[PDB]
Amino acid sequence: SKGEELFTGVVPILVELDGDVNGHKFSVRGEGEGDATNGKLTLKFICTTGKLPVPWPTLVTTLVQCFSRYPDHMKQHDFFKSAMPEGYVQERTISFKDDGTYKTRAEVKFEGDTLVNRIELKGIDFKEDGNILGHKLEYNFNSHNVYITADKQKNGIKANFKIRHNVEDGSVQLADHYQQNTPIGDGPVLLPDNHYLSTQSKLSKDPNEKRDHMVLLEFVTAAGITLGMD
Amino acid sequence: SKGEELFTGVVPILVELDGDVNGHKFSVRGEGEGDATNGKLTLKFICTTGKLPVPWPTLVTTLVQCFSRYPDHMKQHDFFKSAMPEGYVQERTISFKDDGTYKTRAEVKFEGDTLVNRIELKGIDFKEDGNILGHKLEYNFNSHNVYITADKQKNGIKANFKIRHNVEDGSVQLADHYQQNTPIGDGPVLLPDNHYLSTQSKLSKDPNEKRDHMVLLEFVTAAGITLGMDE
Repeated sequence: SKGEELFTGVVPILVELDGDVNGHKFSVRGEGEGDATNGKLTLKFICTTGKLPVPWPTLVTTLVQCFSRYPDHMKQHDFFKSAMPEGYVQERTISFKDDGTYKTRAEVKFEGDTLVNRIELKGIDFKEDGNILGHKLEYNFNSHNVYITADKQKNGIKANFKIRHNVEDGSVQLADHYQQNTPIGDGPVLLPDNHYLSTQSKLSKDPNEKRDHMVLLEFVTAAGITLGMD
Repeated sequence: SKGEELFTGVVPILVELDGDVNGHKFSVRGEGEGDATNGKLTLKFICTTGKLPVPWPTLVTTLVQCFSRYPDHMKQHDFFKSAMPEGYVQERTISFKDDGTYKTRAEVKFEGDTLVNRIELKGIDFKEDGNILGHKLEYNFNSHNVYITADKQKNGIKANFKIRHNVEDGSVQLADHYQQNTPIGDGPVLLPDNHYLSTQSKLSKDPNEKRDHMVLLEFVTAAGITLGMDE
């Protein structure tokens, strides 16, 4: 298509969101650039009314699928770029389990040289105790909290946490871990008070490696214990 | 309690795993280095007996929490470094829902200068049609598929997908997404055969930005259609 030719290079992006969640009105502005040749987006978003009343992760999918990399044998299936530069409307209903709902209406157009995503958002029926208005969602997507407790009868520690592996069909494969650590030597060990480990893992592959392999990068920090009149 | 002193610098890591899942024996070796000062690990793992009979993401938790960064006011709660260099035994039971069960016994200790994680794993009761032995697990944790289908009545598409936001207490906040796109223009558009966009996002913060903000990095690739008959 001809609209495809507008994404041959790097295209500046402007996002403008105006939202209203349970009466709390807010606005977001974002700026950055997209590179459909590699399917890469870089964006910075700013709340321009003060503090966001909902967590940032719940707004990621609302804040430009025309920057997807379509492999060559699929270029004829790229609805998104084919609609440019006049653009497309994008409507969504986002239903949070046991909580409120976002309704979403964006226009994704070209304004001059710039790809613009201009959104209205309306969230209703959110629970003030819930995970959204109560601000309980982790910020990085892959952050798992591993809650550690001491077990003085065993001279060690215990933990139990859930990993929910993404399944290729959009399903999830739950993995329920029960952990038990005990010292190998008979010297003294620090048994802890209740805290947790915030863990992040990034998996990747080395394309120059013939063997079945995993390249893993991990960031782990302990949390859950604050200062107490120090 | 003098064990934290062994983790002040960068420490070479050796990981060795002997496994048996539904009678398939395998072995993994892992090499790399850990930096407890920053809570950082970089490791490369190689299946040394051919192909791995399970998805790599199911082995990650099995394959060294003594490299976590304990803030200064908590160093008194660091069991893992405290048990060093004799080390600790780590036993787990991993229960895959509607599927089998891993049991793991590892010994994490210092052999010479190197921190060695030495595991024995046993998995029983796995379904051959299941997500594990059937290798249906995404490799990257933040990879989501946005499933796309044509809606020719409105001259556009329609998409559907789920996002599972992690909650601080360890549960998950599910978000069902129902998407509809139509063109603004009057010109002609491509209507697609069913496919999906494979989407990944990384979120971060500018420490020097005083306003409430989000810095976002995204990688999206259409997939789910294959080359036809040709060469």
